[PDB]
Amino acid sequence: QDLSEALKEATKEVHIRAENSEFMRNFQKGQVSREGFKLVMASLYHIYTALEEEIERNKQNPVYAPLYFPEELHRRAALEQDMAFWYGPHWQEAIPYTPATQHYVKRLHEVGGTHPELLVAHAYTRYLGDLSGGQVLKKIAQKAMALPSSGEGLAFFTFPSIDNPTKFKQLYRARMNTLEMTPEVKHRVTEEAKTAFLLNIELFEELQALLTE
Ligand code: HEM
Repeated sequence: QDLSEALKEATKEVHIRAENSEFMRNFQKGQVSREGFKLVMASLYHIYTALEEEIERNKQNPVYAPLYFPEELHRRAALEQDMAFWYGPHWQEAIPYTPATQHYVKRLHEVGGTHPELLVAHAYTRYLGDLSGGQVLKKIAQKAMALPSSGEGLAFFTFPSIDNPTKFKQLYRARMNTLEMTPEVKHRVTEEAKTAFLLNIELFEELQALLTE
């Protein structure tokens, strides 16, 4: 079975659970406030910073290199622009770093440092979702919070180097199917992608609790 298919199949159930997290339900209904959106985007700042450090560390390693797409995909610079927008010029010392965020970062550094054959699972889980449900969320966010079509405060959701997300995802899936693959790597990559989904779910549960507290 091709990796791209194995990953879709492995993560389709936990996807359902993630897209139905209370924080995401509320977001999809349009009940997302500046407070909640700041907390999530700050958390993503730390998450993508770690992920993309680890991508940089492993950019020439063949277990990842075919998916090395900084210009098209990487989010840290976008998130920096969003953090300055939402939190102002001293955002670096204002932004929160929640425990669930720390836990996600920790696993990212474990994977990138010790299990880099699994890094594809973490890239898959975040980037392909940003090009899918993230595009739906971006539109809801604009409407709910009165964010301008010019893009300020939603740089994260904007991919100026991708003309067509549908086509890019197809290319990405096909490239995933070029990685060197054995039954062990395939089993473990799919497992790690389920873990990646759970780390996201836990983050959303945490952020919802922080907002409700
Ligand atoms: C309200 C929240 C969300 C909605 C509405 C949403 C919606 C979607 C939709 C319609 C697709 C299919 C795209 C296609 O076939 O090209 C998709 C795929 C994906 N989503 Fe989400 N999603 C949401 C949350 C999540 C979250 C929390 C994650 C992970 C953190 C995630 C990760 C993915 C991934 C990795 C894919 C690609 C699946 C594949 O083709 O193998 N999504 N999502």
